[PDB]
Amino acid sequence: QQVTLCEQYGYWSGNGYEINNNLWGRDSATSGWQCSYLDGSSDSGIQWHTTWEWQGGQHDVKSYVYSGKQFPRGQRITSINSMQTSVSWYYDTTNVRANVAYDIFTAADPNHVNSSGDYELMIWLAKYGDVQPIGSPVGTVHVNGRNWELWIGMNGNMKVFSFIAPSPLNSWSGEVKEFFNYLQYNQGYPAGDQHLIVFQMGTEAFTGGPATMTVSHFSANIY
Ligand SMILES: OC[C@H]1O[C@@H](OC[C@H]2O[C@@H](O)[C@@H](O)[C@@H](O)[C@@H]2O)[C@@H](O)[C@@H](O)[C@@H]1O
Repeated sequence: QQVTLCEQYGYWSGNGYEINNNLWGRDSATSGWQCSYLDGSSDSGIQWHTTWEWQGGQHDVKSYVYSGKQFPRGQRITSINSMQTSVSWYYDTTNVRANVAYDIFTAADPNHVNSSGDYELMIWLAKYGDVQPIGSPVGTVHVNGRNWELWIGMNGNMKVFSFIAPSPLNSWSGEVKEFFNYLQYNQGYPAGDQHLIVFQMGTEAFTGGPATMTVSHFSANIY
């Protein structure tokens, strides 16, 4: 690929996008490895893939390698008109324990560290193996023209909302404001007090492989 990132927290930046070989939970594994590969980038989005094998620590995420959209700090969720995103992705195998998910952090502190937030909003486009979101399911919700199983729970002091697609969504053009709006008016999410911290798409890897997730296209448009 045009660039290869194998070390933990390996990093690429370009065209207002970034990729992080974010192997944050790798110490939970008895064995394994993972790289992220930039296939191409332009202002209109990027193309990348990641290959990994992880064994051991069955219930612990080893990594969340991601492509992130860059944006200025200090954007209040209620000031954002649109958080549109498009992604096309596919795994080269069914038999992994992993998901494919957008990860979004918000915090009242606009300078919050990018590794967490006051709140976390996940959109799980797919779920492989028996992997489960944070918390417990609260029912099926209609957001952005689709149905999702909404899970809610706490990761430490961070409240986590995970919207789970009922079947894998290998290609998706979404309006992430819809999910924030849903949460603001149905789950008491204080959107007017929160700032966008990160906006990422990637895969949480638990166990399995060697497996490859290919992102044919990833773009986001925040305005
Ligand atoms: O500081 C090293 C890198 O931190 C990374 O964030 C870590 C954070 O990742 C989330 O996905 C979540 O699963 C947390 O459990 C975990 O701590 C990363 O974003 C980079 O910005 C840093 O290079």
